Amino acid sequence: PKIHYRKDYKPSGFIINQVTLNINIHDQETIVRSVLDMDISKHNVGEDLVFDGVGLKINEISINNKKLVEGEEYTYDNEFLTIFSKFVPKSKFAFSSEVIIHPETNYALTGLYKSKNIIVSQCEATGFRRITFFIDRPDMMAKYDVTVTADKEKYPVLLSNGDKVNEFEIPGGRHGARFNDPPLKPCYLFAVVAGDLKHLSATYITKYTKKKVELYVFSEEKYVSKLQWALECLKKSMAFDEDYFGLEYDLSRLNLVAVSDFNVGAMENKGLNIFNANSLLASKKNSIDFSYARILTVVGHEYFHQYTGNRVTLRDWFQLTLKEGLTVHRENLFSEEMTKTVTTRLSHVDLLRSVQFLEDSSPLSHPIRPESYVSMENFYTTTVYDKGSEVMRMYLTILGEEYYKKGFDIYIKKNDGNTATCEDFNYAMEQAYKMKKADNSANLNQYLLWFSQSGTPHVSFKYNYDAEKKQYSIHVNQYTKPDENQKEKKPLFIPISVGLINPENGKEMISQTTLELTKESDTFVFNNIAVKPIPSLFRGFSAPVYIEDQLTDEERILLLKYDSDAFVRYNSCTNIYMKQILMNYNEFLKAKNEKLESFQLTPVNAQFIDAIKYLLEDPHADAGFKSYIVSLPQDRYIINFVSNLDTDVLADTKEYIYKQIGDKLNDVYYKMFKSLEAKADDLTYFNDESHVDFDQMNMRTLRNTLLSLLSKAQYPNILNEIIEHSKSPYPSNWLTSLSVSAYFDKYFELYDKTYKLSKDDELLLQEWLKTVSRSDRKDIYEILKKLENEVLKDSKNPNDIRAVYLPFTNNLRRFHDISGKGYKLIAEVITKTDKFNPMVATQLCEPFKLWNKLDTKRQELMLNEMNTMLQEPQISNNLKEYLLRLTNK
Ligand SMILES: CC(C)(O)C(=O)N[C@@H](C(=O)NO)c1ccc(-c2cc(F)c(F)c(F)c2)cc1
Ligand SMILES: [Mg+2]
Ligand SMILES: [Mg+2]
Ligand SMILES: [Mg+2]
Ligand SMILES: [Mg+2]
Ligand SMILES: [Mg+2]
Ligand SMILES: [Zn+2]
Repeated sequence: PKIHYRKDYKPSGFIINQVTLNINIHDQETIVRSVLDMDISKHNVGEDLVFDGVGLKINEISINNKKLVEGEEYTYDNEFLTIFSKFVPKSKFAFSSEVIIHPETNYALTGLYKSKNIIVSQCEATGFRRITFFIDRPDMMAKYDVTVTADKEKYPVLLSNGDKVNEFEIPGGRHGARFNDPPLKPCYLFAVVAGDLKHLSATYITKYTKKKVELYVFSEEKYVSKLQWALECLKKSMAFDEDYFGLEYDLSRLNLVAVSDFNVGAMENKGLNIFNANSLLASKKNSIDFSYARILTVVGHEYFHQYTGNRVTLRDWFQLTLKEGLTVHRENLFSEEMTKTVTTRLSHVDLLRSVQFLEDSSPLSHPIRPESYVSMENFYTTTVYDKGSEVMRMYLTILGEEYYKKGFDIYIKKNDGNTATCEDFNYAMEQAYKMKKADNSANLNQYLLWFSQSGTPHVSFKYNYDAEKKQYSIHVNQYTKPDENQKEKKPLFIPISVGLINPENGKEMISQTTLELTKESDTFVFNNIAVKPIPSLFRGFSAPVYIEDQLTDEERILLLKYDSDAFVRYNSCTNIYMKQILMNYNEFLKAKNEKLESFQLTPVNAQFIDAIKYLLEDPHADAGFKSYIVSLPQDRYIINFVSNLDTDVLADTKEYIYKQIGDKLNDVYYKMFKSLEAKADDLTYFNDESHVDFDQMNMRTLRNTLLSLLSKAQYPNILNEIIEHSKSPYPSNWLTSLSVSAYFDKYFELYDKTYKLSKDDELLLQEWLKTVSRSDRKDIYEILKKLENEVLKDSKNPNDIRAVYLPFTNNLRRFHDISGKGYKLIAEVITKTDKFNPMVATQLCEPFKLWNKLDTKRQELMLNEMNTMLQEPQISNNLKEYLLRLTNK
């Protein structure tokens, strides 16, 4: 297995200037003819001409219209086409080929494939070589002239990149369309779509050049009524890039296409963005509330790539975070501005500190710019995306909005139309840094360590107040644990957004301040501080670190009630919960280990419970924020703080804490559940697919969170409310009614009721599957077998497989059954899926990422299943390399 190394980058000895394709789709095969107009580069040293080409059936290959002969002049091993150098011209030449591929049976969903009745491509990262021969790497920029032909009745809509410059009829009921795309692009941005697509369209007029842009959103005919929100989101995305960054769309048309079978969320092919249907299609009758934020962020994300990824592209794949981290950051700015809810930023932090922090303390830990790879299909990680986004966001925190925008424009103007590297972005930010500091000696050299250093920094604090001097000191320390990528970890440039809260009146004591920690430790002193403050640390979550605030629970309660920053309030609550969890966990663990017949548990802090009540009863407080404060931290956040975590003991710990708080607040919860109904479930705009109210959706989140707490608590007669909830028109509500009925004898009645409501919409049925999968049922293993036999069957749709199994793996008590039967079940699914879709098989490995953090018995059980999977003779390259890294083999 070849290992590619970042330091080994070298430009190709060849140039591809023009790609001319004819893609002829037939019933049993697709014929791809390609002419490459090529040249010899200045780096050429007379090497063989080697093309990437995977799984291609060669009809012929030619150079300058002379047919080449296998064996004497070229070899092909189903991976690399080698033309021996004595037959390679020494000046401009044409290479041509005709190959046969088979999209109908391409169940790995890479290259050219068939999703239901739509022919569709997915070429990032190295999938273009599955369509035709190429030097398949993003620095090989070329012009593209693409003709597609197909049966007209089956495939009336034909799409590719660029302008449609001809449409024509063909004998035998066929037709063709020619697309010319003159701007240079890398081959991973090529795309083609053919199908019986229906659409919605609009015209957007750009802000400055006043150019008309045609916007088209496409789906199969059955779901065309679910396209309107995506179209609205596209218009919003275009306006945000104009308003915040001054950036306008450059092309005459932008197409968005939904397909049912897709490995990820969506893909930014130039002018032809292709989406998992679950990230483009929604309607209020057939989608849960989460769909609306998902579509907004994914449409936005693919649109923002037109600059950060498409117009400025990548020199090589080790620069992936340059487009993905930066585009996620742009997506998050956009989403925060559109939703106008503090929970948007909180949701991103919550994902980072659970899923990404787990990755970064796992054997899979890597920097956002790795040093090596074997499989590109495994490279697309929450580290590269979400830690990358936080590294991109930290520049905005350091520079402020005005100077950030200045540096960003420098990046765009200098690199537009070219490949780029992470250093090009740091350089642009550094220019803005020198301007902000008014110091041409200032630099961001240390900042580059965010790209090369793996692991999560730990930042800890000590404080001093001198009441006579009115002098306050914050002593800060940073530490990153050594790992397999760096034995010695260097201090990073850590920006710490801080406030100082006056504990007597809750007011700010200083102006906005961002401490620049550049050493292993530093002391920040503040004069004229009239009273001892409570510090508000890492406001907005200003660096991707473990925060150790060294605050008392009394101080954290004051921040939770009175601080101005949503994250610090949320984090103070998180930290209070974590202290309680660790304490009760150890108490339960000791009672288990010592086989005690009686023992004590330390109760939940009464003043903390009072503060939760205070915030819940505040009419002016935010409903989304309220739903966070009544929820314990995620299990995958908790596990970063416990060695040899016994999942049963943790489940007992959470159960005790939830019961402690509910024993005091359940009447409050019930009162709010009833009083929130009017606004949360208001039907005024139910039939307006353009009207989306994120505050109202957060009210439903709060109601459904409270109903869950009350149902688990067996609150008197709460089953009455569950049954009435099941009659709500909103799928978020009636699906919640299914999950919370798990604790009652009506569960299977609601199972059948909600199945009937879901089964005729493909995406709604997948949401139903997820709801069943995560149901807190003692008979969940029997229920999953029922799902397999009656609904899932042998579907190869990744959305179906992921819906049935991934939510269940988050069932702390049942997935981690001490028998190991949950580990066995998911391992069987991974191996089955690996036969046809290695990338999705590796996604299904997610539960195993924490294997070496569990108690020694569960470590052994997980390791056995992972070694069993590794022994499968037919294991894919993707899955083998992933499990070898994960098991430290
Ligand atoms: C899940 C998330 C982050 O929401 C998302 O959808 N991310 C997008 C994105 O980055 N869009 O811009 C994306 C697009 C394509 C791939 C990909 C697909 C393949 F078939 C490959 F073989 C491969 F190597 C990579 C991976 C992620
Ligand atoms: Mg083949
Ligand atoms: Mg505008
Ligand atoms: Mg996102
Ligand atoms: Mg289906
Ligand atoms: Mg290792
Ligand atoms: Zn992306």
